[PDB]
Amino acid sequence: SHMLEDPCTSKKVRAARTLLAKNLSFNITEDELKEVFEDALEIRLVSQDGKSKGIAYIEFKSEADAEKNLEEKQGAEIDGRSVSLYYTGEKGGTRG
Repeated sequence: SHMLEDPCTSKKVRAARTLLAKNLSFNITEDELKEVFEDALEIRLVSQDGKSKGIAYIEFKSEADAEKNLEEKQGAEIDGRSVSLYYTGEKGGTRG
């Protein structure tokens, strides 16, 4: 419990190396997201209550990875639409 410095439970620190991909398409998929980032641990998908909406989660190995990729690409113009990058280490907010 002593640790050196991390009185936040390391809960909101994991989302720092992860970001949400948006503006995707009904054709793109984790593959295109994994092919666009090619620098994260893995990407997740996200649609409506039950219908592809074009959203996907993305967790990199570190904030610099999710950030360098989210910025180095940001959109990457794919499926006729650039995949939007929505971080989640200090921006999103959903009391849950």
